[PDB]
Amino acid sequence: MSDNDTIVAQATPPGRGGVGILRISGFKAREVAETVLGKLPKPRYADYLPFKDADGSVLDQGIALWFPGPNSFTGEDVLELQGHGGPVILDLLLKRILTIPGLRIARPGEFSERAFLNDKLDLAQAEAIADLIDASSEQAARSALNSLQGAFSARVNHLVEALTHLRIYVEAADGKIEAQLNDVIADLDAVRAEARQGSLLREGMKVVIAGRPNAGKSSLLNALAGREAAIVTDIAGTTRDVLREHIHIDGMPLHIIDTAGLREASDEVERIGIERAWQEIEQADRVLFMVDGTTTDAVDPAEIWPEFIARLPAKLPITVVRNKADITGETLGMSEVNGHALIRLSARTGEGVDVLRNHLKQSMGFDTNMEGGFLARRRHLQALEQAAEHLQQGKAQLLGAWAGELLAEELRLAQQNLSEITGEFTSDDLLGRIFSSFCIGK
Amino acid sequence: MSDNDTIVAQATPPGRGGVGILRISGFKAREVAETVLGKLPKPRYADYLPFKDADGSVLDQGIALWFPGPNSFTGEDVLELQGHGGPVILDLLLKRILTIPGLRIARPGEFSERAFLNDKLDLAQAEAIADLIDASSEQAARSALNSLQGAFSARVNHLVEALTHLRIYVEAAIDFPDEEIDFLSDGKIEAQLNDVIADLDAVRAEARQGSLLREGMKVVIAGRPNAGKSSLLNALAGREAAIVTDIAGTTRDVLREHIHIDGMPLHIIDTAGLREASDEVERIGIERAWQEIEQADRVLFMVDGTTTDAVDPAEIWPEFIARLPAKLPITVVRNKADITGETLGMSEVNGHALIRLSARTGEGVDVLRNHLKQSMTNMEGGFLARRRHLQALEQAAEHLQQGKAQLLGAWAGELLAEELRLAQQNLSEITGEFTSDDLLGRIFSSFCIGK
Ligand SMILES: Nc1nc2c(ncn2[C@@H]2O[C@H](COP(=O)(O)OP(=O)(O)NP(=O)(O)O)[C@@H](O)[C@H]2O)c(=O)[nH]1
Ligand SMILES: Nc1nc2c(ncn2[C@@H]2O[C@H](COP(=O)(O)OP(=O)(O)NP(=O)(O)O)[C@@H](O)[C@H]2O)c(=O)[nH]1
Repeated sequence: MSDNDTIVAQATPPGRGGVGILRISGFKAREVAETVLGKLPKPRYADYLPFKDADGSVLDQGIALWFPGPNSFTGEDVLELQGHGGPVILDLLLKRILTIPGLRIARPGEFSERAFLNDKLDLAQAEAIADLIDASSEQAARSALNSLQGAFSARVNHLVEALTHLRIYVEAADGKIEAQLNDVIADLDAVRAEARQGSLLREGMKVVIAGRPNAGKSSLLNALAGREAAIVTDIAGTTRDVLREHIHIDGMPLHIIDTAGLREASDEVERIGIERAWQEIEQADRVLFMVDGTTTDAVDPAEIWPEFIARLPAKLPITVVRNKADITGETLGMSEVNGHALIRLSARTGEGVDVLRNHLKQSMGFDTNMEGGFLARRRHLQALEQAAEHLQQGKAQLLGAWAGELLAEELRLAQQNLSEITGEFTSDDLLGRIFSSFCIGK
Repeated sequence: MSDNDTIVAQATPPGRGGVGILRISGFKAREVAETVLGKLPKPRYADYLPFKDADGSVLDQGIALWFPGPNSFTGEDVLELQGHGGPVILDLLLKRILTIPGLRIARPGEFSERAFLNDKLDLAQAEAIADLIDASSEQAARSALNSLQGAFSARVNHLVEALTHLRIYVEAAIDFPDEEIDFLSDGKIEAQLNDVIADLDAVRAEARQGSLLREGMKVVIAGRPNAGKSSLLNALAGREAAIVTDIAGTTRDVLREHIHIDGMPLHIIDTAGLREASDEVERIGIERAWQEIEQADRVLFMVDGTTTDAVDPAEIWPEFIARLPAKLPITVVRNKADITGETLGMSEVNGHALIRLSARTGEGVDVLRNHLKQSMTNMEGGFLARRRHLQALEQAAEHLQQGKAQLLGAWAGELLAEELRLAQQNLSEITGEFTSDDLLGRIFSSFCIGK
């Protein structure tokens, strides 16, 4: 919002606790400090003093900190008033603070917003502030913090400076220059691949368990979860609603999706559930097939049920799992039929769940070989796509038409797209939309 | 566990926030100060420095305040660390802190005790302190029942039982070496020890895979079939979750969704409409929903406006009110107001919320959201609760290791019994208390010692 307008916001999560901290920043911070305290303590001093109400009655007691700019989180004069984790007194204090003219509850991201407006840090580091306050896995949290340290900004600045030097080479105008044009491409491709591996643990992937009713997909999902996830019984059509479960096999996220058994039933609800499952199959990154071993010995996908193979689009990895393999006595392990993985295991007994977990871990591109790395965003991937497209078009134009002006224009556009994440060229609308998603008071 | 113990705890409430506070009070305070920050900043100064680990990496960056006694909250060596309100990062930092020898996690409202008995806090509010401790302790006890609630609370049992059995066969032939019990005193004892160790790893590997905790406060929406439960859940979630139809008992399996409200997390629970079940699936789903109801935290009972104008929850369906736990807060959602036309808003009936809303269109949703946030949830939500279990089980494996190492030397059973007793004492913090008299009773019931 308005930079000149002083703002106040609650920092600590709502509820009750030992300390409820209020953060105020703006040009009215000193006047509000006098109004609520009647004095200005030494900056960066943990002073124990009471809080003063408008009528003069003691509002509360705590720790008051005064941080004159620019040696603060935002660079302006910021008052950090820590009291107690009492929401009622916090409400009264916030009302008193808002009473004074010139104060207003800043919109979410304003604390990051203004700090970004003063060029404290890279723009994408602002989003890096998020994705860490609310994570899902320990590995994801560590990667988000490492990114918050600011390595991605280093890589982006190096790439942009190399692109600027190449653009200069154009303006000023060897083979080594082409070798550099290609090795910068190689390093950018490697960093983009690592980023693709990044943000992969922000959601992991989607795996669809597909099979007929009276199969045990509900049971397999239940065993993977390790709790009582769903209802298991011999009644046909055991599950109708789409079931989603977020789990981590080993330091990695993933969403396992259950579905109703594929059969034609007069039930409208069952038909809707089948429709939902067929909708979700395409979105999923991977699909597994569960078929009873006793029902049919066929392992090729066509024999089991020729309809599903035809219906499912190609280019999607698929695996077949032989549930109830204990009754059949089949050797438990990993095999391949028609080029697709085939596992055997029994849900109720739990045998073969470990091999299923190992297959899920290994099949998806990931491993513990590389640590630290980086966590990226969809917008980052789109910007990388556009930059790579521009670079490829520029190189093709050079090779074929030898158009120096066209190559220079393509290189400049690619550099601008790459710097879009840095925010030098990004418009204010994108910054505002990104900052709005942040929680209030951040 | 003297009053001089240095304790580490979290001050900020659980959930999402921009700042997290960890406070340590005790003799080892300075030790922790040097262990985490690798130095001691200026006292009562807003120093700035990131948090480092043993490997040398950074776990968080924030503000550290060091307050030597007696001018502090508890009048002792107090350390305050402020960083980012991330549950995962907070858990990592707490795990880093706890590894130091002689440290332990604080009990419910221990800092109130420390700051009260040191005369650093006023004396008038004795009753207020008496309640502030009890409420936190009760909430902590209520938690940790979700920590040990799945397959994870299936190996530890095994473990403990195995240990008990071993102890029964190791202590007995130290107290009754005059009966005919054919004790296993031969070397095979160590063999029976090995499996116990091999069992513990399994437990330590059980919680490393599965669900993802998903801290928050539980809310349940329930009523009779076709009462708007699906519509209410879909509206609250903001995305389609369950099918919406007029068929009785459309949904048969419980559904769980997660939603944040201005930094306060909440978990919406959908269950099949309550009624008499003529099907195995329906009856089992009704039982599951009923069982989930008791463990819930907040409950919104469906009251269809079309069905009747009754407002009192007891009159609408007294049996559910009677079956409900007394402490369980209850709210009343008069569904289908848009058709009935009853004015939207917030009201009170016999002290319980009564809210008429239009679920089919979204009328009155903001009122329910306002009531939900205004309702409150102290601490001990999830991660910390399971940290206690992962710590108690942690400081038993080393005792078993050191006890087993003894057997390699002269076979002295007294030291083995001491180590096993210490290990079982540590394990008792998870399941329950196992006094010596219980071991004696099991020995009596297992053998024909008699007299
Ligand atoms: N012993 C054993 N039991 C199994 C095996 N596969 C499935 N079951 C049993 O199948 C029973 C019925 O579960 P059910 O509700 O049909 O699961 P479902 O997944 O809903 N069936 P469907 O996959 O067709 O949807 C469970 O109690 C489970 O123990 C197996 O390999 N071994
Ligand atoms: N006219 C009207 N209908 C409503 C309103 N709120 C909910 N409903 C109806 O309530 C019905 C509830 O049935 P359904 O969607 O199956 O969900 P449910 O309430 O969980 N029923 P069940 O327990 O049988 O699964 C919905 O189909 C919806 O049309 C409302 O405000 N007005």
